[PDB]
Amino acid sequence: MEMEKEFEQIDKSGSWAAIYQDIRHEASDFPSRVAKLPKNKNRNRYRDVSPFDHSRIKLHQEDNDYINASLIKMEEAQRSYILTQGPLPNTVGHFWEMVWEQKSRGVVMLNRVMEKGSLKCAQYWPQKEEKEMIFEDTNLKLTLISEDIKSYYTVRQLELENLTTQETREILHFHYTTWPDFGVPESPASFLNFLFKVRESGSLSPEHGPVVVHCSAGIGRSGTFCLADTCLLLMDKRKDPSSVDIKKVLLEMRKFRMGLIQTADQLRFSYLAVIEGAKFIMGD
Ligand SMILES: COCCNC1CCN(C(C)=O)CC1
Ligand SMILES: COCCNC1CCN(C(C)=O)CC1
Repeated sequence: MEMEKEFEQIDKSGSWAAIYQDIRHEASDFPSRVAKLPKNKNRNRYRDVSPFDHSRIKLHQEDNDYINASLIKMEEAQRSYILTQGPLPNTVGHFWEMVWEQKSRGVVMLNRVMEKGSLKCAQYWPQKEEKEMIFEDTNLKLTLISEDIKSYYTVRQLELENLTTQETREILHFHYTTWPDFGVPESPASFLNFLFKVRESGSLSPEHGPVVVHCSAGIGRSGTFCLADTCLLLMDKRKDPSSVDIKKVLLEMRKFRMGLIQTADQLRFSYLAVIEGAKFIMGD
């Protein structure tokens, strides 16, 4: 079925939970043996969210190459994403090592450091120009260059220096700051505006390594971001845009990381975002 009318049909019939449970039942199951080794326990935020072995990002280190991060490679859309958990106190150096080694231009953050009164990720970037951060375990230096605070999101320019080689690179930090502590946003307008700002920066384009996107577990809000981006790109590429099937795209993405889209409300919100976005791209 088309999307917008499939959408109203699920709303009128109140069957979002059943649609979402079907997706959960059909999703891929691949091994995640490296994530479950005892030496990696303090590298995982949640015991039930792990990268598959076949798609995990490897650190360029011979001691321990493990990070909780996955490469999502979308062949028809010609887009790749790295989805990862929010960094832990003992993985902030690994996180920036990954950004460096994978040649990423941008980092997309969809959570606040504290939500619901609890810490959802480490404070992993500097908050003042004159107070830079050094990660001694991976030999990297990180400096805040500029910060632009807007009503729904903040964009930061950061300098990452490999202290071994003295090479430097400019990294863009796109921070969506207004996702509610509970539930999903009422309108997708600010989330779509944010997606378009990431696109306009070059951070999603083939002349760079894959964008790094995270929330707390790296599967819920993060899954919504890449699902909406890929569906909109496919609607632009194909002769028949109504052929794009958001459930089929989501199951394809779940071949590369488990659990993408965590609730039926997140699934409905993803539909809403793609539907509204497809009108702005053109003219209705
Ligand atoms: C004087 O301490 C400088 C610490 N630089 C960074 C600060 C952020 N870090 C954590 C674990 O939160 C990792 C080390
Ligand atoms: C039955 O018609 C459904 C049309 N789907 C539309 C077709 C045009 N689209 C775009 C993005 O050009 C969005 C999807």
